[PDB]
Amino acid sequence: TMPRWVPLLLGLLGSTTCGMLLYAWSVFIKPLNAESRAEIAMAFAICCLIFGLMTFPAGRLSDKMGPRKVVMTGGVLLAIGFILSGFIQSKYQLYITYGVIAGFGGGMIYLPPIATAPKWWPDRRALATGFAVVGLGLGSFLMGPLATYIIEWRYVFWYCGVAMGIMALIAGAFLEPPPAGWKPAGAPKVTRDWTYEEAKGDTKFWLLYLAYFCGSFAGLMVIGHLAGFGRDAGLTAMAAAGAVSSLAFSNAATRILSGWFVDKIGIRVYFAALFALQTAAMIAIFQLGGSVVGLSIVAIVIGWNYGAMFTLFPATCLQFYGPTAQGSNYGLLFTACGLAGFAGPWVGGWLKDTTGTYYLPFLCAAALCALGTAIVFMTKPPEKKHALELEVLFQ
Ligand SMILES: CCCCCCCCCO[C@@H]1O[C@H](CO)[C@@H](O)[C@H](O)[C@H]1O
Repeated sequence: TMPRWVPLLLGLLGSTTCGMLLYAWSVFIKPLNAESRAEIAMAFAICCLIFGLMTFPAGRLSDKMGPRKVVMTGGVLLAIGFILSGFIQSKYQLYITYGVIAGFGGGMIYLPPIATAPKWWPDRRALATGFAVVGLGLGSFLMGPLATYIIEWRYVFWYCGVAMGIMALIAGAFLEPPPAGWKPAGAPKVTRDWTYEEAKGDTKFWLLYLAYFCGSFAGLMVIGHLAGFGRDAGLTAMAAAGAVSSLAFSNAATRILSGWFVDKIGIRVYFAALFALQTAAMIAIFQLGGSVVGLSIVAIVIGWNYGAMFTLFPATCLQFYGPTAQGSNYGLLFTACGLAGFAGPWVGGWLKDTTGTYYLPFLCAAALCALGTAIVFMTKPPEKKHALELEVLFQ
C-alpha cells in the first residue's frame, strides 16, 4: 500500500490551497479599490459563507462516493473561481467568481482531508486532523511574498488560481481512506460508530455546534480590531501591525501542537482551558493593548485559541461519534463556522461604530467565549453505540 503519512501531506497541500484562497482578499483590498473597502469585504464574507456551508455537502459526498471526487471537483471549482476572478469587471462579478465559485471549491477541498487524515492515524487522530487543517495558517506565509512579487493584480488571481487548482488536484488525487478490513498498525460487546442521523440527532452535537459558533464569532469579531485598538492606545501603525502579526504564527502552530497535546492528554479540559484563556484575552486587551509587547501577547493568545478550535472541534466530534461518519458529522458541524465567518466581522465593526469604542465588541466576544468555555467543559462524550445486530454473532 502507501505510507500513512502521505494523507498528512495531502491535507497540508489542500488546506494550504484553502489558506491561499482566504488570504487573497487582503492582498486584493488595495489594488481593487485602485480601479470601497467594505464593498470588497462583501466578497470575502460571501466566500466565507459559501465555504463554511459547502463543507456539509462536501462531507456527505465524501462519505458516500469517497473523498477523491470531492476534493478534485473542489480544485476545479476553486481554480475556475480564481482564474475567473482574474477576468472581472464589476462588483457582482467578483462576488460570484471569488465568493461563490472559489468558496465552493474551497469548502470541497477543505473538508474531505480533515475527515480522512485521522482514519490513517487512529493512534494520533488530533495530530492528523491538525495536518489536515494546518495549511490555512500557511496561506499568508506562502502567498504574501508571492503576491507582492507578482504585483510589486489580475496576475495574482490567474497564476494563484492555476497553482491552487494544481495543488488541490494533487492532494485529492492521492486521497482515499484505508481499505475497509485492515487498519495500519505496527460473549463480548461489539460497539460501533454513530450514524450521521444518530449524530445529527444528538444533543451534544448541537452543544458543540453552539460552542463552535460562539468561538468562531468572537474571534472573527475582534481580530480585525486588534491593530486598530493598538493605534487608538497611542502606538504607531507600524508598531501595532508588527504586534498583531504574531497572531499568524500562533494560529498556525496551535493547529499541530494542540492536536499532538490532546492526542497525549485528552481533549476536553485543554479545550475548555483555551476557551477560558480566550475569554480572559478579550478582557485583558484593555490592560495590555497599549504597548507592542502587551498587544503582541494578546494577539498570540487569541491566535493560539482561535486556531486550536479547528483541530479540537473535529477531534472532539471524532471522539464522540467515531470516524466512519466523520465526513458528514464534521461537515454539518463546520457550517457554524461558516455562519460566523459571514456575520462576525461585520457585527464587530458595527458595534464599534455604534458606540465609537472597543468595549462593546471585545466584551461581547468575551461573553461568547465564556459560554463556549462552559459548553466545552461540561460536555462529556455520549454513550458508545452497540451493534446488537452484530453482537448476535457470538452465538
Ligand atoms: C447559531 C445557533 C444554532 C443552534 C441550532 C440548534 C438546533 C437545535 C434543534 O435542532 C434540531 O435538533 C434535533 C435533536 O436535538 C434534531 O433531531 C433536528 O434534526 C434538528 O433540527
